[PDB]
Amino acid sequence: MNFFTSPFSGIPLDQQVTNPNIIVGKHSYYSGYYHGHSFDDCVRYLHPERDDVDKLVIGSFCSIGSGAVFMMAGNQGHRSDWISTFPFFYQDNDNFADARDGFTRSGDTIIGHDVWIGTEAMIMPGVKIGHGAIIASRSVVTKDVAPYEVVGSNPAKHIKFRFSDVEIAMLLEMAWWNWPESWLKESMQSLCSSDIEGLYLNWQSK
Amino acid sequence: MNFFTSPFSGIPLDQQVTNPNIIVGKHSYYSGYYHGHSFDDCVRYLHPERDDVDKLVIGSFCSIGSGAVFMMAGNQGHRSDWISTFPFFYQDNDNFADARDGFTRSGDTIIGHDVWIGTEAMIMPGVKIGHGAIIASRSVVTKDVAPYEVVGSNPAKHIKFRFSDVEIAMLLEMAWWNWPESWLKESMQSLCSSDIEGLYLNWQSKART
Amino acid sequence: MNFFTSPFSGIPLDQQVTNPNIIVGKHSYYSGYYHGHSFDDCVRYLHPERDDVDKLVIGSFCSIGSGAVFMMAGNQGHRSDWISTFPFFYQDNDNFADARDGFTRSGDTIIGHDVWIGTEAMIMPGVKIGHGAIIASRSVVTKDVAPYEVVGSNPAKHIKFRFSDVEIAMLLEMAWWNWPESWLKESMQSLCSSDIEGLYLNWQSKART
Ligand SMILES: [Cl-]
Ligand SMILES: [Cl-]
Repeated sequence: MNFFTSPFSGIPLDQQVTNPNIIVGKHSYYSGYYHGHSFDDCVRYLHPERDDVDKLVIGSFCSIGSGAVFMMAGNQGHRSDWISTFPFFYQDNDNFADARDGFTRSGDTIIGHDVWIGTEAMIMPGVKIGHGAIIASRSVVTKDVAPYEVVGSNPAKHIKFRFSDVEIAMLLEMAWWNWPESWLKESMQSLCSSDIEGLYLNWQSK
Repeated sequence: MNFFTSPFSGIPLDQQVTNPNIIVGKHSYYSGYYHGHSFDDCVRYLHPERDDVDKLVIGSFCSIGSGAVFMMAGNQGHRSDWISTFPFFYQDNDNFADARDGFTRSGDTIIGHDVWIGTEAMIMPGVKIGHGAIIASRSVVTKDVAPYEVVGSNPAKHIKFRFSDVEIAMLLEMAWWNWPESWLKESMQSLCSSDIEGLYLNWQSKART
Repeated sequence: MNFFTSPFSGIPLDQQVTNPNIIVGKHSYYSGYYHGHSFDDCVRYLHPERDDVDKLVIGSFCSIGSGAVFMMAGNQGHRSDWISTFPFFYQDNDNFADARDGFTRSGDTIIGHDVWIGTEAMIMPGVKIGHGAIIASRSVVTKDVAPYEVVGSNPAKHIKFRFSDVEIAMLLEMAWWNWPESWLKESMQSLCSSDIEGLYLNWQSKART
């Protein structure tokens, strides 16, 4: 009936991602009890058979909320710049035999490290989301998001940056997500804190 | 249960619609794999047997994405201009005996030809969407949309027009969705192009004589 | 296995809430045929066993549309002011021992009386909504809403006040939702009307000193 056993269940991406065209880092998870399905069906219209289509890549340590949507397959065959958006080429009717293929790639959808995707946000094809970003709930993300940026609304718009500029530089330098597991245990208390200038030296001195 | 067998499955509306108050043109289709239900349950609160309610009318060659919503039954009995929006008339309670019917109709929801309605868009009661319009995904459409206009956001607002004013007028005179099917089969390459000028000249030489 | 019988079936909240941390007033009803589930699953991430968590309080005579969402559990353990939004504390992996709890409560979500919550609206944690308010369909409510204020969009913003300042203060003072049943029953016509001042003057004469 329901993939998730409880509303607070958070199952890792790699544990449930079966689509070969979906690339997830470890520890990233999706908690979708309230929509009933595994992460595969958050990723819409991604052919598992082909290697010419746009791919979805998600980094490590991401948190994805229930009913988030990753729209793939570009324009789905609709060319708004042609006379008609109706996709003749893909409809079965002999009257449509001379139709042209309106499908166009958008590029891959790139989801960086440590990014928080709010429940029921929708990510449009070919969006790039930088490290440490926050997509508010119900956002409709139509443009790239810069690292540690917070966006929300429909369409998604700049709300704020999580940290100061020199602080974002510091975090993208050490890139804590790339560290070995034995190392993470030790800086955990600094990670669960605001002391950005602080942890910048424990990585630097070592 | 999923009505559709694959995400790319798109069934013509006239194959799945059962509600006598839903009127759909040829070739229009709904691809609702990701919301499970067939197109009927896209049309919310439409009494299927009464003949005195707002109807949903959809033209031909329309593309409707998954979980699109068409809100019917007007204000559903809720009067914001009355002291309370609670619909006393429609709740079973002997103390609500002298309530008044707050139900108000909005008029038909009319979607024209060659309209693209994005996934999970919500159309409010009484909205008219003209030919060739595009409703971005997740739009909440609260007022009418002109021909060949693109709108999005919540509430939906103008994004752009697909073509120049002259070209829009040209397309509406041609009304290719109404052409004989032989003309449509012959024009299929032009229709999958931006060449309005050429196709309009080709139509005139066929239809002006 | 839908919980509601027809699209028009609105079931009183007090007849379908099991979470001890959801408290509902009389006559308030949820109308959720098009999302299938009972009202409990509208209220998300609300621990039902604990009493140190944010609670949901809903006045009487509220109308709640299908698939409305009430976000509880505050920030869910994600602290945007910490270096990482990833909730180490709640991740069960062995590496994450010296993790710290990032959960922060938002305070109770409070819905006054006579509130109309449009379908598929989402109320954020800790939000208070005053009596007589209207939340438009698909609203994302991030801020408090005043009595008899109409809001909508994502995030929700002021649209209008339903009535004048005088009329609103009259309504908050007379508090018709708290009236004995017999007063409610005999005022049913006035309530299905816009004559606040007239009702106010009657309420004064029946209730003063
Ligand atoms: Cl929205
Ligand atoms: Cl939605």
